Amino acid sequence: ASDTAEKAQAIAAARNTFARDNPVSAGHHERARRSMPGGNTRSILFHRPFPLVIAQGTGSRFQDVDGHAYVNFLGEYTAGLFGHSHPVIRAAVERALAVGLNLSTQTENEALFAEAVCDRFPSIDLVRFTNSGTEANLMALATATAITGRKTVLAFDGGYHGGLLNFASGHAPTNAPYHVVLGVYNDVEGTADLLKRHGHDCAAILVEPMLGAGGCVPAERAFLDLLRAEASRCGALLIFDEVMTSRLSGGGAQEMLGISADLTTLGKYIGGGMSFGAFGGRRDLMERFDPARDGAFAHAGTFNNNILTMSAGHAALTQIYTRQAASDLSASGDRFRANLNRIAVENQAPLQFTGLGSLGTIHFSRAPIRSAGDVRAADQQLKELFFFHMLRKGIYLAPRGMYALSLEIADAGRDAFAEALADFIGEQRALL
Amino acid sequence: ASDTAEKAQAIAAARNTFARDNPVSAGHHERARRSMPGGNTRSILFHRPFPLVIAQGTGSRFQDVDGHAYVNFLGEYTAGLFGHSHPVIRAAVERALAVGLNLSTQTENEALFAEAVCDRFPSIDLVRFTNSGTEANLMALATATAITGRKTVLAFDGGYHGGLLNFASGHAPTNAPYHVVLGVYNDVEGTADLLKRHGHDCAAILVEPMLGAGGCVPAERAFLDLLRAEASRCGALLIFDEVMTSRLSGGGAQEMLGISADLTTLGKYIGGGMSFGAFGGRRDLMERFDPARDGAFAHAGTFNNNILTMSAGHAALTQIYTRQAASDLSASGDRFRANLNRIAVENQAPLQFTGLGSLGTIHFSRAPIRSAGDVRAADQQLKELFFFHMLRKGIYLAPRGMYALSLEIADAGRDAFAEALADFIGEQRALL
Ligand SMILES: *Cc1c(COP(=O)(O)O)cnc(C)c1O
Ligand SMILES: *Cc1c(COP(=O)(O)O)cnc(C)c1O
Repeated sequence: ASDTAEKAQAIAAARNTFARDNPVSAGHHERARRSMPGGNTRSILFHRPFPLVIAQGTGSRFQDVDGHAYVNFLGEYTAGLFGHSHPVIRAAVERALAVGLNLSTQTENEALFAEAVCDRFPSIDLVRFTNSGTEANLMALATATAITGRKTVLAFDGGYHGGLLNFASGHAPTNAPYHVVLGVYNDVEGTADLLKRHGHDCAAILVEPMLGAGGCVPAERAFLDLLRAEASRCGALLIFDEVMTSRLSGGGAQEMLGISADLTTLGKYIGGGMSFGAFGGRRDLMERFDPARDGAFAHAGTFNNNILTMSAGHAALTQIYTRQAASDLSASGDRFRANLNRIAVENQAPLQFTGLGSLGTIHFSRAPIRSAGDVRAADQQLKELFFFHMLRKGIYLAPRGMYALSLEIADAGRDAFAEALADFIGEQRALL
Repeated sequence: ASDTAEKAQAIAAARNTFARDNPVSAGHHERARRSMPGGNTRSILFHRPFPLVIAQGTGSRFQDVDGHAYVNFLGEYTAGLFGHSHPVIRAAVERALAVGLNLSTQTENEALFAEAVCDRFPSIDLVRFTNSGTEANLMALATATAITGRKTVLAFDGGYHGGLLNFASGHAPTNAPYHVVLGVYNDVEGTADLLKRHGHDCAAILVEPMLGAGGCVPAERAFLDLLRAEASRCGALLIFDEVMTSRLSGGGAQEMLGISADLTTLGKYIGGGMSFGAFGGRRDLMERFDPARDGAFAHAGTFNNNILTMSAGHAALTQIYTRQAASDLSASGDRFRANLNRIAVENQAPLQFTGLGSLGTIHFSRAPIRSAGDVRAADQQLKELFFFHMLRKGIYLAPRGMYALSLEIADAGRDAFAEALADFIGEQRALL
């Protein structure tokens, strides 16, 4: 996928149309720049020429400050599973307020939520709550390094484990300075080599069962089988980062695969749209945090047990996104992704959607997408054009071309997405 | 302060009375142990024989599951500034729900909140939001290490900077493996020596202007003057962890001191009781996160800009805890602490309360409390007895003897606290 002047000119024109369409968002951006770096507090939300500012949303719909309406296919990078105004989440928030905020003590609600997590995730015997997936993964590494007394962590290029463990572009100088060795996702022979070299000092292997932010790239069974066998052989803890993949069945990727990680990290939708993360796993590892134990590890955090997350999360798992709901949404998402790919094939379009269940990302290539290198080698210019095209069609998804279907997406939204994809292929024929 | 058998017997009896008083909390604990390590998800909430479970609370009051009522002097370790059911916070939550949850985009609300932070904190030119003080301090270290290209961080024994940077008991194997050198809090000559040895590779000095969790121990001006002069001299970033101290005036400890840190971390009450943290500081440091810049640092995080925190936090700073409110509460807290100390002096009690403004901790010693070593050397057995005594009197504060006055504490609560302290001194005369 080589950059062309024609594609760059098309991007320039699309950015210009977006800018002309959205002068109020542009004004907001100039003001926001005065208080936050680049008017930004979450890097992924920025895109050129400037990001949209949204005024309000209900269900699957939102409206920008210029008055334009969209269907939200982004769904908060998988956290926004309930849409913008779910009545059961609202009711949980109301119940939480009636219990009381900042009670400075435990409530029964945290235990009920923990039970709901333990009931449905087959390798989580005990769990602790954090305030983000970033904290969950940090605590999983804290656990593995403290238990094993080892320092080396095996992770994968393209892997994303939060703001301090971001390997989406390889090593980053802002990452917490764990001794991380990066392998290639899905590369069996290369990873086997790394584990022979490093296994002796390996505290943990940290891996998503599908690269999420890194392109909705499913792990192959052979790759995960290697990690499970070698973690056990060398005495490293296998950590499955299921922050995104947990939604894929009642029991996440582990239920689907019949493979158990030693620790599992969770985040995003499970707190019902409230701040949330969790790390859990084997009883004998997690019991090291029992505060009554001699030599207990400490896991602090002011908002860990906050009543809003405990209430909304329990509702999310037991009242809304039940195990059957997870199966249904994943089957719905599979049919959706298949339809998009069918549209590509029918039109001889050099593009595909990868992913699992209700999660997907477009890639402008028909080569196998198996690692971060494959994702990067696909056409990035067409990817940007696709984002702006979908916006003009009233469809909002990630700038990077990822959707994550919420429970509020229905036939009308799915049809509109499919139609807009067909229109993109037609209108951009010269560039494809 | 030496352990005696008499004091241990008194602790045994107090624990037994607590247990007899609270069989329903005891039942909850046994069940909670099945899903969370030690039935716990936040280490500080555990105490022997078991912790209370709270059923509900409004204002400054709460009720445990056995039906006992208390005045909450803990105030969520300073986060619970608004009490359990503040109507202005409720209204902000309602407004947030009307805007919409998980909108997957920026709203104007994040910019308004950032402006409110920048307006009142005199050294914060630009700010970014995180989901906890733990994340804020981690991002401050990420910033300092990435900008300077250096690895060494100077922090202080007794210092607490979140779940991955906990030095309350010195080094901990679960802390993120930053190269941290620990000094003695308030030790000018010792710290000067460390900075001569380490200043060349010092990325940052990380310090609370008052040890919070570590005993409400004010920093002396000479100590902070050393840190500011030496950070500037060697090119390390001075980071003031104001997660607790920010409440002490309109502009936190920095306004009071007339000393500016290079970066400031914030947390706890500023998000209005919602999940919250922030790091901010000098424009030229923070602009490194402008996503439009060549070589921009990334700062991710799903819930950074969540509408509940943006709304409630803006309300917290502009509608409730204004700069004048901060001055008034700190003066109120000073009068309160002075009254407690007066009661000690009047009764020849070998105890004191240290702190600033509306924050205080009891120490069973009349020696100067200037460092973590002083805190640890004070009588820990009387400290535990004090906690149980206050509970029996319907007064709830931290097991470690810390209070953090909320805006809902009034004359009745303050009088009851003072009375219960006098009663403790009288009833425990044999042990004092
Ligand atoms: C979003 C995400 C995280 C981080 O969670 P925040 O709550 O820190 O965004 C970690 N891992 C994966 C796989 C994620 O997708
Ligand atoms: C509570 C606290 C933190 C951590 O904040 P969480 O939101 O991570 O509890 C960090 N620093 C200080 C000084 C604190 O008091």
